[PDB]
Amino acid sequence: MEQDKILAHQASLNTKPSLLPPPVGNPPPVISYPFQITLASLGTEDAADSVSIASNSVLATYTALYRHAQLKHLKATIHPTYMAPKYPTSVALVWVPANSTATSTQVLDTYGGLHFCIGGSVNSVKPIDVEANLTNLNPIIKASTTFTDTPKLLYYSKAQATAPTSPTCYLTIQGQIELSSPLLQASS
Amino acid sequence: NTKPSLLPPPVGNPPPVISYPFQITLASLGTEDAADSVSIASNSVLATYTALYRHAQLKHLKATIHPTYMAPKYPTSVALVWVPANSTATSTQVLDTYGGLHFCIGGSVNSVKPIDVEANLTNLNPIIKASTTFTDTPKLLYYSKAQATAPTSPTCYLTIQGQIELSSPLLQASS
Amino acid sequence: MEQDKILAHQASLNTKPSLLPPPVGNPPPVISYPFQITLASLGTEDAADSVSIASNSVLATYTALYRHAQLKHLKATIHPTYMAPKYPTSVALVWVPANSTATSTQVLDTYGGLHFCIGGSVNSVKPIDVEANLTNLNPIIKASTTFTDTPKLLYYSKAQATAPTSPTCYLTIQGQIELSSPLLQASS
Amino acid sequence: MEQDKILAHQASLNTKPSLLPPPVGNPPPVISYPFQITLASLGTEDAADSVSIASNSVLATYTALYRHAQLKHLKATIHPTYMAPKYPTSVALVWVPANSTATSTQVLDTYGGLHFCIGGSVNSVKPIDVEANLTNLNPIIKASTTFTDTPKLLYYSKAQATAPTSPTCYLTIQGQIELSSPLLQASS
Amino acid sequence: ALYRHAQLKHLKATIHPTYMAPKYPTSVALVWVPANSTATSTQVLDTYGGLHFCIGGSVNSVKPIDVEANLTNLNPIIKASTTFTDTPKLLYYSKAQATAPTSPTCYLTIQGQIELSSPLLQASS
RNA sequence: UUUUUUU
RNA sequence: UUUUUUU
RNA sequence: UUUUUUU
RNA sequence: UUUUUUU
Repeated sequence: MEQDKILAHQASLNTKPSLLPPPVGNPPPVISYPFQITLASLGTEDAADSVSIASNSVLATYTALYRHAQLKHLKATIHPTYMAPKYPTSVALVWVPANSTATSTQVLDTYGGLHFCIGGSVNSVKPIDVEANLTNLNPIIKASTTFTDTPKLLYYSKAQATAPTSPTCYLTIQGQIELSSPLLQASS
Repeated sequence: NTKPSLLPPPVGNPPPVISYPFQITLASLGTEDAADSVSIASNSVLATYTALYRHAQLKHLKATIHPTYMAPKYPTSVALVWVPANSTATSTQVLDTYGGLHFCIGGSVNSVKPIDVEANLTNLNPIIKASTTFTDTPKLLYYSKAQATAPTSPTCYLTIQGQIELSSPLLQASS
Repeated sequence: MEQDKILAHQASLNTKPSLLPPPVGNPPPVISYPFQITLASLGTEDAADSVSIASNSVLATYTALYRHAQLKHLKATIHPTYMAPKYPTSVALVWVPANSTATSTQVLDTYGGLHFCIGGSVNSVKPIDVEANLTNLNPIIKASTTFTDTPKLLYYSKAQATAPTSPTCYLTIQGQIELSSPLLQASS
Repeated sequence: MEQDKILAHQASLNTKPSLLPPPVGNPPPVISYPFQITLASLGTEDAADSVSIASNSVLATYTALYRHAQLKHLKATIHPTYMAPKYPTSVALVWVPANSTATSTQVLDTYGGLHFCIGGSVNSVKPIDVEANLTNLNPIIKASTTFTDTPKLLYYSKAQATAPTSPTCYLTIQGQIELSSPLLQASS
Repeated sequence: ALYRHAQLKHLKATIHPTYMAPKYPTSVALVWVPANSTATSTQVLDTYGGLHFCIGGSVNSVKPIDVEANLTNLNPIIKASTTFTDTPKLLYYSKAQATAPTSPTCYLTIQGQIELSSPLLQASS
């Protein structure tokens, strides 16, 4: 009962993959820094964008001094303004890993995508919070290694045809970022 | 300082894992000389299966040479070796690489049985998709020399087969 | 007693980040190899460059054979020549992580940056060393992935208006690199 | 801390899916019947086909008298003939569930696909068996219910340009089928 | 600016010579004193720890000259809930050649490490 | 096969 | 609210 | 909501 | 071989 296959063996050796060795040399001191950044003023014209938290100019002014930066908490917030009652505005948003191929115009076609109606007399003008789940999305936005699954926020907003001249709401992100390992930069 | 980067602790239950099988024909050999290098992690076919997930790891992986009805009359040489993708060895240096194999397919007795060459996934990085990009994933180098007066049909086929473990859905749109 | 905010929940699922599986078997042996590489001949004309240690052609001839390379010690040295005393040369240098945005003209605005006067009369003594602090720079220049903060050397040099035809000094780097896990290469 | 969603409930009732109730009325007698069917005579011209075991005319002459038919064992066999030594022939085949979209020309692009070289002086003219895995493929080719994953055999064969006039090999399938539950048919 | 508490861990002044120092020797004198000291730049040598150097001229091109600040004689806390009177103050005096160069003969810098804590709310604009 | 990796 | 301070 | 399924 | 009989 012979088999119809010949097995050829490629000689092996002891060679393995590797990353970063352990700290055991005094785990570096970590500081936590708070932030609130206004990403957009909506309601005067349609708008749509994708914000990669790890590439954000403003947040980068804090992480530029360190080699490691990890989000402790993160959320987006929509704050209705004095123009929301008379000019209802649509705002849709969803949080996805940065390597997702989803675009701002496909929020409702993405699992978890939300769409809100801001303003409208009968409506409520209470602000809305949408937390980013840092157990699904990778919170390490800066490290020795480059990660591809950090938080990316997608948002779309539709304004009234006959729009106001002042925004109906502000979209901001807020959280705290753990910083460590000074990265030598110039002071000039 | 000295704080490069590791991961935060797995919160709860680890995500479910599924295995998807595959077999791909890389080349039809014996009608003309051939030589190529195939980086598994960059393969178009595999990419369609991993596109929906965040983590993809090879479970088993091997190359197989399948002699055809033209091998008996047209002996063909096939050489191949598995190396990490960052190796700079080229397809024409298989026998100058530790573990490189060169086979004679057809013409002589017993030379028409198919041949398997497993990739050692403890010597090559099996993770082809994760939170970061790796540089040492499997790369197959192959070289083939055909008879001067070659046939019009291939003397053998080179395929690779295995299974990929997929996990952690990557949010995408339905559109 | 009533809060002024609305919480919206983005539907979640079990999806986590990931890297390398646990290390299986015996770890491979490590060896340290000493080296000294000449990076530049200075003094015949103004010069300024930035050298990324991880992508240096010469050092790569040592790391080409392995998968993991880690610096144990690393320093830069300025060796003066017999032409330095007649043609004093300014040489300034600093070590920074590769992802630092500092430039050769900002050495003195960067921690650890030094500006020297080579020759002129003096500064012919036991060549000047400028050690790299491996706790502020990632010493691993080769592994399963590429790192962003490996050593980068910045240097700036000003030569005399009426310059010599032979260099007034040489800039080299010296150190020891730990190598492990052979990488299959051809022996041709 | 109010939520931004209203939950509406659709009234339910006790309604469930269902199939076939248990036997408890005397499990029907089962008989096992053997078969060997020649599917093709290869080597005189290229050939390619897909054979759905549940639709096979010949096997159906046995199952036509019953309501339930289940394969106990099943395999394909290639038997080289007196013309194989001088006329090497290629035969490729693979077993897949009937609902697979794979076609006869894609055997080697399907997990498990095999390709053999039959004949050739230096070769062997020993017959070859390729068992169908009845734990992966659904063995019930006939029942009260129609199943979509029963065994389907795909095969491709390439013959010599200057071919023989008699086949170089025969492809057959053989096994045993468990039959039960007489299905009333006419005897005329 | 981003924090409420700042304390110096190490602090020093350094004089880095340039290629012009050897042809144009420069006198440089410096001393560290608490901010509430009444000493002036012309009294460096009459103050404890004050040093007067000759930069270039031929020599003094070696590994830049450091002058460490003693944090037990100077208050290292430069930022807290209140303002302090004795934080570090650096005094320096320099005499150049009568016929001076058009490029500097040396640079004076300060280097150190500062301990920061208690974030201070600032705008991110 | 140009077999000494998986402790 | 743009909620992770009061051990 | 036009809530009486998940024993 | 087209191997599932000899409990």
